[PDB]
Amino acid sequence: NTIHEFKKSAKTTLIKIDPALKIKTKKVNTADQCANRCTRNKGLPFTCKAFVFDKARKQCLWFPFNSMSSGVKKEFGHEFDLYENKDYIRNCIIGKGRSYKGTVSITKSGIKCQPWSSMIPHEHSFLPSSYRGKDLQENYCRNPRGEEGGPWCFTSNPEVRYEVCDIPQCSEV
Amino acid sequence: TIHEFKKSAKTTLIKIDPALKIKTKKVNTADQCANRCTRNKGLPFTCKAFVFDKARKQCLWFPFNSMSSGVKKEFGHEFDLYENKDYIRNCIIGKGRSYKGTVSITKSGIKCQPWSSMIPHEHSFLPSSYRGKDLQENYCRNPRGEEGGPWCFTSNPEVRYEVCDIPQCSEVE
Ligand SMILES: O=S(=O)(O)CCN1CCN(CCS(=O)(=O)O)CC1
Repeated sequence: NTIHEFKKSAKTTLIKIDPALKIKTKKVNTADQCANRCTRNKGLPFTCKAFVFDKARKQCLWFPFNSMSSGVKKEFGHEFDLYENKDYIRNCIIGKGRSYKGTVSITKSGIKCQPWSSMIPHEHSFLPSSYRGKDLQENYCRNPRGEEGGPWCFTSNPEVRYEVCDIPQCSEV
Repeated sequence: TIHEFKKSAKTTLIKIDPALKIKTKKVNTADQCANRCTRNKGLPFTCKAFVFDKARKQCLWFPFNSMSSGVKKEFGHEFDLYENKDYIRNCIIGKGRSYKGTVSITKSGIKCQPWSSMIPHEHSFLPSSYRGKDLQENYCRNPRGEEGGPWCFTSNPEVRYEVCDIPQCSEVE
């Protein structure tokens, strides 16, 4: 059961503008079944980078792309959950990590990040709705304003309002 | 939980900068170290790797891994090193000579053949012949820095070798 290993985006599927891109689909019972097949990459004629479970039609849709790939866009739908393979979500930072979309959620000193959508312990104005494009989801380390310190988060320790996270640069010689 | 880690058998790490934090604890199994590192519970840093001492049943948790500047990868028969996949670069620089991630599927979805196996395909890309290149398991690798990036011998007898689909670090914003 590998489903917990993916980055989940609720109420979301992906559509390919480029008709060339390939998809595979199958009627299934549960989302973990899609996860298993993606992780194993069994019986797919491509590298699985993401999948969607359609809870209304009970289908898996496996993709050789994710939400950040060229030629694909997100689509809203209550019936869909998107699961993106973390092996295809860049896990290092470019520049100050404005564009970081990885799932690290602990600060440099080991403190669990507070969720962006929560005002507890720390009341703040970094609401996801104020920062579209910046992926202020769950409690992920992010740098929505492109500040010199790199990705950071509000902290679950009431005594520490915010702290930077310790995410490595992709390339710095 | 232990599967979220890349395992290097018979290996440990040693710091050269004595300001790097470490935490140790006598435990029962390596699985218990993985759990504590995943939960990041009671560690005053971001856990990026751990070593299990099988002879002492001790966990050593680290805020570094083998690619961190100033740590020494060392042989030791009683040690196994486990590195958190979130901290092993999952994109390629240049042609990907330095790629050390755990992707093991080709671009057309085929499971890689182990570098140690000669079945279905016989070859001279042995670990011993390529020290430092991490030709372990069936990981996509680029030991000679060839054009298409990391690749592998394929488990399909019809396809000797094929590149994998590891993204360039420059592919996304
Ligand atoms: O806490 S407040 O809501 O008042 C202000 C939010 N805030 C401004 C100061 N920084 C430093 C950037 S970084 O060093 O963390 O990258 C991010 C956190």
